[PDB]
Amino acid sequence: SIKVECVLRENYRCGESPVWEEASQSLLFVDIPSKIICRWDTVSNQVQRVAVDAPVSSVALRQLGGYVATIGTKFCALNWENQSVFVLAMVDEDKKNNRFNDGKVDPAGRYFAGTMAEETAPAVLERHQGSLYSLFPDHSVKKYFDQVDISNGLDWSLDHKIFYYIDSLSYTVDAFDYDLQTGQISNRRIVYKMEKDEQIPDGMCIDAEGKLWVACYNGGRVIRLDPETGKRLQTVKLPVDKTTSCCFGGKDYSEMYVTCARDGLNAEGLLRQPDAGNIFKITGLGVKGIAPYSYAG
Ligand SMILES: [Ca+2]
Repeated sequence: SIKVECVLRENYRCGESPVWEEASQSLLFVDIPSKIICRWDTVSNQVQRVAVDAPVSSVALRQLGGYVATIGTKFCALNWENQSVFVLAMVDEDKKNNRFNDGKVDPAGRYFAGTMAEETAPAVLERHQGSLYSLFPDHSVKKYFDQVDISNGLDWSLDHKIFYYIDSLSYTVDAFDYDLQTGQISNRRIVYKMEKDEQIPDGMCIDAEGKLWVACYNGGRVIRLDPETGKRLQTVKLPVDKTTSCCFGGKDYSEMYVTCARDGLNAEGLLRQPDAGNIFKITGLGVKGIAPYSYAG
């Protein structure tokens, strides 16, 4: 029996980048325009926040300790004890109004993250201004490809030979051959085409059977896809339309956490979606995900 439950009611403006930290039994995430990195201890049920000085679009675990995040167009390191945040590297220095969007750590500890032009409204922005980058463990930055509208959801196959990637405004999930030892990619192809009512593909995670779960922004749902066949396997709807991302968490990665937004909703929309901006948990899916990788620098 699938169960969808609103488990944290903090009314974020745009919750994003959920990441499960098993060591602390906490959910890490960001609220982008609110310029906070959040850590929700699911045991004490208490949320701690680190304020930052620009929109923060993603957060990831740092292997050596603490966290890393994408703030503005900067990869940054966070020490939680002192709330110290410092720049590791900067990208898009020749772009006037870009920011990072979604990011995630690859199986070799590289922090992949892509950028976008800054929006004036959801999906209203200068086109093709972003690029996909990765921050290597030695703190150097690799630039992969440009002409990205809105860099979004991403993950890697379990055999670590394929990289899955969403540019939201292409309305497709794409795949690349990916080399674990070097972090190179190539041979880009479409592996799923979004249907009209699935709206905008946003965040994404892989499950333990190699299927992809995609949060559908404006679509009020997550969908499960088979990248090998190009077919949707499952849909699970939520009572909020602006579902932004998803990850697996809890014991044995058997629960799914879903972030969502209230930004962009009109007065009627807010009333119809009282839990807009909150964190949801989905149980009873019948698959487990995998642990996130930690950044190795
Ligand atoms: Ca996103």
